[PDB]
Amino acid sequence: GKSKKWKEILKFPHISQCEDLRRTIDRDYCSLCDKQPIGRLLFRQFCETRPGLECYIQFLDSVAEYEVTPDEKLGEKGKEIMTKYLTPKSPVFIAQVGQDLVSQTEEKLLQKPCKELFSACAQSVHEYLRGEPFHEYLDSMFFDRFLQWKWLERQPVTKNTFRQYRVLGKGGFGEVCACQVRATGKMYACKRLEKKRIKKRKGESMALNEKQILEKVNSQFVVNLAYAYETKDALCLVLTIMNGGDLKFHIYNMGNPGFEEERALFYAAEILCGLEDLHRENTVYRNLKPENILLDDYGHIRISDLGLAVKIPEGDLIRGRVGTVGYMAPEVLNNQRYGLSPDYWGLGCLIYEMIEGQSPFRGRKEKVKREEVDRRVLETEEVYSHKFSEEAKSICKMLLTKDAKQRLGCQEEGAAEVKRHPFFRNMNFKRLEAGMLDPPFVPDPRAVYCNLDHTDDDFYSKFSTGSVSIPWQNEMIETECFKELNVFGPNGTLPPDLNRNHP
Ligand SMILES: Cc1[nH]c(/C=C2\C(=O)N=C3CC=C(C(=O)N[C@H](C)c4ccccc4)C=C32)c(C)c1NC(=O)C(=O)c1ccccc1
Repeated sequence: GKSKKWKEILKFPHISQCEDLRRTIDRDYCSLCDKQPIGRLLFRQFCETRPGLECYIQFLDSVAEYEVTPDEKLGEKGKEIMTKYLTPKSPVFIAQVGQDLVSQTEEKLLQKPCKELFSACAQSVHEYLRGEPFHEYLDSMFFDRFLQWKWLERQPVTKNTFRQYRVLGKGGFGEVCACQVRATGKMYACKRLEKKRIKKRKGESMALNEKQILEKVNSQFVVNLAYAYETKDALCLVLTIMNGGDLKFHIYNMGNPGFEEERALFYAAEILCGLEDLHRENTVYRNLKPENILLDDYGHIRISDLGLAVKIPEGDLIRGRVGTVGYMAPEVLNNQRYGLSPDYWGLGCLIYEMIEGQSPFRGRKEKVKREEVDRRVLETEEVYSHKFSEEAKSICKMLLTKDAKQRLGCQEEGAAEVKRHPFFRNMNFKRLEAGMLDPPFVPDPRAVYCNLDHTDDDFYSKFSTGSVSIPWQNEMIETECFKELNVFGPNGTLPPDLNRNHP
C-alpha cells in the first residue's frame, strides 16, 4: 500500500547533492559492504560485474548455506563446495586462498565435518575483498548509488511520514498506535509518549535511555527501533509490530495452562538469543515476564518493554529496585549492586512458568501477599514436576540460583554457557538465528490475541534523531522499493541521476 506518488518521495537525488556525504561517511568495509543492508547488496551487485569477483560472493553464499545445513547432511554439502570452488581447474576457482589453505580444509573434510570448516577460507576471502575490490567499488557507480540511498535515509521524518491506524496498548506512560510508513507501506507500532507526562513525571532521561538502547541493538529477538521523531503533544517511537499476542496469553488462555517442553524450548532459545544481543551492549533488561515476550505473524518472539533497560558501564555495577513483583531477582529485591544477572533469573522464571503453567514462587490458584512472594524468591527453593525433564529441571535451578555468582550465564562466558546447557542439547542455534527452525505455533492473521522552555528543546534534539540506518534500509528492501528504484542504465551505463554531466 505505497503512496500514489511513492516514486517521487524516494526519488534519488542527483549525485551532485551527495558530495557532503562522500567526504564524511567512514569507509569501513564491514560497515559499507556487510552491516548496512543496502550497502551490502550494492557491493555484491558491483562484484557481479567483474568476472574474478563473482566466484567469491558465490562461495560466501555457499558457506552461509553450509553453516545452517543439518549435521547428517554436512559431509555432502562440504564436498559440494570443495569440488565447486576449491579445485584448481574449477570455473569459479577461489585464487586468494592459499594452496596451503585448501589442502588444510581437505584434511578437515577427510575427517569428521564441522560447522566452521570453511571459516578460515571465508576469512581469507574477506581479507581479500577488504583490499583491492573494496577500493575499486568505492570509485564505482554503485557506491555513488549507495550515497544516493544514504541521502534518502537521512531525510527528515515527521508526522506526515507515517499514517496512524489504531491504538493497541493504551495504558503505560503513553499509548501504542499502529503507524504505517506511507511511501513504502510498511507497518510499525507508533509508541506515543506525551511530552506533558514526561516533564511532569520528570523521567526524560528514561525516554532517552530506551530510545538509545533500542537504536543501538538490532536483534531478530528484540523489538527494533526504526524511527524516533517529535510531534505536537508527544514523542513517538516507531517500533516492530507484533501481531501474534504475548506469551502470557498463550501460556494461560491458549495453554494447559503451560506448554510442552519442546515448545518452551523454542521460545526460551529465542529469548536467550535476544538477551545475548542486549548483553553484547552491556545492557540489562530487568523486566523479563511473559507479557513482555510478544509473538509476530509467523510465531517468532521478541522482547518488548525496554522501559526498564539500562546500559551498565563496562567494569561497573548498577543499583535499582525495579521490576514486577514475583519477577525480581534476589539481588534486586535487596537493592544490591548487580550486573546482567537479573536477566538470567528472569529466563529461569520464564522457562519454569512456560513448562509448569505457574510461577515458581507463586501458584496460579494461590492468594499471597507480595511479602511472602518475595520471601520465597529469597529463601524458598522451587519445586519441579514430571513436566520437566532432568535437563529442564537443571537449567531452571541453575538460572534460579539465588547467588548471582553461582547463577548460570552470570559468568565471564555469558550466554554461551546457557546455550551449552543440556536443556538445549537438541537446539541448533545457528539455524534458529537464521530463522530456519519452524516456530511451534503460528498466529492466524485475522486473530485478536488479547512548556515553552529551552531545556525541553535540548531533550528533544537528542530524542528526535530520525530514521535508524539498518532498519530503514531493511524496510526499503522488504517493501521492494530498493528492487524498483535501484535501476541503472541499459547495458551497464551510468543512469542520468549518477552522471555528473547533466544535473
Ligand atoms: C500489534 C501490537 N503491538 C503491540 C505493542 C508493541 C509492539 O508491537 N512493539 C512494542 C514495543 C514496546 C512496547 C511497550 O513497552 N509498551 C508500553 C506498554 C508503553 C510504555 C509507554 C507508553 C506506551 C506504551 C509495546 C510494543 C501491541 C500491544 C499490539 N497489539 C496486540 O498485541 C493485539 O492485541 C493483537 C493481536 C492479534 C492481532 C492484532 C493485534
